[PDB]
Amino acid sequence: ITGTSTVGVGRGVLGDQKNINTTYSTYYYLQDNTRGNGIFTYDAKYRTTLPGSLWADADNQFFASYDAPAVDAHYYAGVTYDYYKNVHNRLSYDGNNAAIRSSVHYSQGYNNAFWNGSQMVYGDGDGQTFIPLSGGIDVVAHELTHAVTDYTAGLIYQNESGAINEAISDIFGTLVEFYANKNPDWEIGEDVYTPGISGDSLRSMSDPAKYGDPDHYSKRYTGTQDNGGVHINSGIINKAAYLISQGGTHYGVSVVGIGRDKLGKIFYRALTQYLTPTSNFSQLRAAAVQSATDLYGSTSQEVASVKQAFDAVGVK
Ligand SMILES: N[C@@H](CCCC[NH3+])C(=O)O
Ligand SMILES: [Ca+2]
Ligand SMILES: [Ca+2]
Ligand SMILES: [Ca+2]
Ligand SMILES: [Ca+2]
Ligand SMILES: [Zn+2]
Repeated sequence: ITGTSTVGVGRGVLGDQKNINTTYSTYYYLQDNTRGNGIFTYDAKYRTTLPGSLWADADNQFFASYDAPAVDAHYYAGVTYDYYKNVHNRLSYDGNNAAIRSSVHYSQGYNNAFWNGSQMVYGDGDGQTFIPLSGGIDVVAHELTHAVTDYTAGLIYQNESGAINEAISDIFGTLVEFYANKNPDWEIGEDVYTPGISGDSLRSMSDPAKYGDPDHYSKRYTGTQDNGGVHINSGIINKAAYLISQGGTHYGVSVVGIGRDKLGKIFYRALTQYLTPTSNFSQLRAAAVQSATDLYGSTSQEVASVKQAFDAVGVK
């Protein structure tokens, strides 16, 4: 809507207070005019029809329990926008400041979040497996990164290419979590997963096998569930990314870590310059090697550590 930009305040899913950019026109809308062509957050009102209604609030204060998922979806969309702008010089997910739209309160008891090709969609969870998914910055950044991927490499959501797609979203979801310095870790979804159980998460990049996901190519899933294991076999790439960043010895192969910043620069370059819709793990290796070569030189430590990491997870 057309109106005057302002700043509201609310509480997110985890009970934390934050300021959010809003727009005033009779109501205060969750419409952030300060980032690209806008960040818009919608109420899906527990239905599956999208996007729903642009979130309208009478007083610019968002402390109602119903408000919490919208505050975080709106806020963390902004953070993710900031990350891509400031770190990678990318304007929104299409590189041309496309409006970012999110809908919360999608369906009833819905334990997922997704980028549907036009917008982000967040369920509220069933209260036991998940709480509202937008409360996880790595979730929001995971989904918004699918938008980046779909606009750039275009990795299809099947088989190894889909696992790369999912891994990229976990990687950048984690890099955004670190960028926001909000209890950062190499776990995915810990903030909104199983409120009854502390210390777990949906996926682990540091040790994917913690939750039965593969951490070596020899353990990759070859069946047809999950579009050929796109959320399963991502663990192989997540581990490699984790090793590039943090280093370590994995199945007897030692990796000198080069840090998060360089991991992000390498994978962003691989994503936007070298990967294609049907890239597989081996091509991801080549793309990451070439990106590190581009940025740091063929004889650099960075290239060596990328090689070592993929060697460690069995991706030749
Ligand atoms: N986003 C992943 C994991 C979430 C599972 C929620 N039931 C998937 O769709 O499989
Ligand atoms: Ca209000
Ligand atoms: Ca965390
Ligand atoms: Ca995390
Ligand atoms: Ca938990
Ligand atoms: Zn995903």
